[PDB]
Amino acid sequence: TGYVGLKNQGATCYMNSLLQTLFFTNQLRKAVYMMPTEGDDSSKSVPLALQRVFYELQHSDKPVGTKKLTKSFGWETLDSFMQHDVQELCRVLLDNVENKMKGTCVEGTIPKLFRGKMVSYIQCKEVDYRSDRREDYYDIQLSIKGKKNIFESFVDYVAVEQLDGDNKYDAGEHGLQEAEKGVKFLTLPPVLHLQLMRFMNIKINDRFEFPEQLPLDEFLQKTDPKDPANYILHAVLVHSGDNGGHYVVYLNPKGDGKWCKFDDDVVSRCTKEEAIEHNYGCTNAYMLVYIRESKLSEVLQAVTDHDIPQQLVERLQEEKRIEAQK
Ligand SMILES: CN1C(=O)CC[C@H](C(=O)N2CCC(O)(Cn3cnc4ccccc4c3=O)CC2)[C@H]1c1ccccc1
Repeated sequence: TGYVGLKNQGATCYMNSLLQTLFFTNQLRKAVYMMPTEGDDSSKSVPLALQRVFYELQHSDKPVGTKKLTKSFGWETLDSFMQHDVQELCRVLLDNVENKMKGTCVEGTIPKLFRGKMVSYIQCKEVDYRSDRREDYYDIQLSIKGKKNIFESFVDYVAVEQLDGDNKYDAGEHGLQEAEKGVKFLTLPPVLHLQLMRFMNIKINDRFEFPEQLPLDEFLQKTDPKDPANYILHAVLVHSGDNGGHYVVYLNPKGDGKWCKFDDDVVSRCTKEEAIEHNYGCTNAYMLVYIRESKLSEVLQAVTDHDIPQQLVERLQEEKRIEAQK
């Protein structure tokens, strides 16, 4: 295919799979390329290290290396990747970029793409007291045990939990109260990152199905008729084994349904079934990326070589020059 892969270089684990996921989030990729890293240190700037890994995956006829990126955000102990989990690596990457874009023509791009909003609420049954606290979110964590498919997870996720018995709610002035607490989606981000809670640690390999096409209007408190909350499957992040483990990701970068498996240094076309149903559950998904139907075409906009400023290309090329002292 057109696509190049990332070298295996450590217990980097899910890093390689997550790098491809962010790379084919094209609208991100092009914003990342607009960051002004011109004056930045070549060895300890994460923004500059995302630019290079992105640049390389757009230009490299050979597998791309990530040693410099690893070294930039400094996860360099023996259990650095073992100890953390996927959302965490992405928050380190996205928060670096988000901050680096502030005061550029591409400010707010990370929140625009990834940020949804949520209300968490507790209501006393017996007495008149109610707490409501809005929340932003960049990623949602879905429960998997006792759930057969994503819809049950989402249903479980908006479930009303009962605060009764010894587990009653402390309602301040009103004493210990019988109460209902739960969560509601006020909005859903153009790009929807979901984590399946398979680690409880131990790895549950149970059966859990997710759709090619994911309609989530019934989870919104207010359904927009003009922009219905329908999602398209984009990446399927895969682990096989335990403690043991291999990582790969499945992508259809264009949103079109022509899938490839991204297995580090090698990239290969595959069936939808390999990417979707074959990861339902030792080879199973732990993270899903979905793009909203209305926003598919902006997010997966075309990326030309000219979309990279030549100041950057010169810097990077220069770097490549020295390094090439073989
Ligand atoms: C087997 N195994 C190890 O030996 C070491 C860590 C390893 C791992 O790569 N992880 C990244 C992906 C995950 O982050 C998914 N996830 C995300 N958020 C969660 C929030 C709350 C509750 C659970 C979760 C959760 O499981 C897990 C940790 C883990 C693993 C476990 C399940 C699948 C694949 C690999």
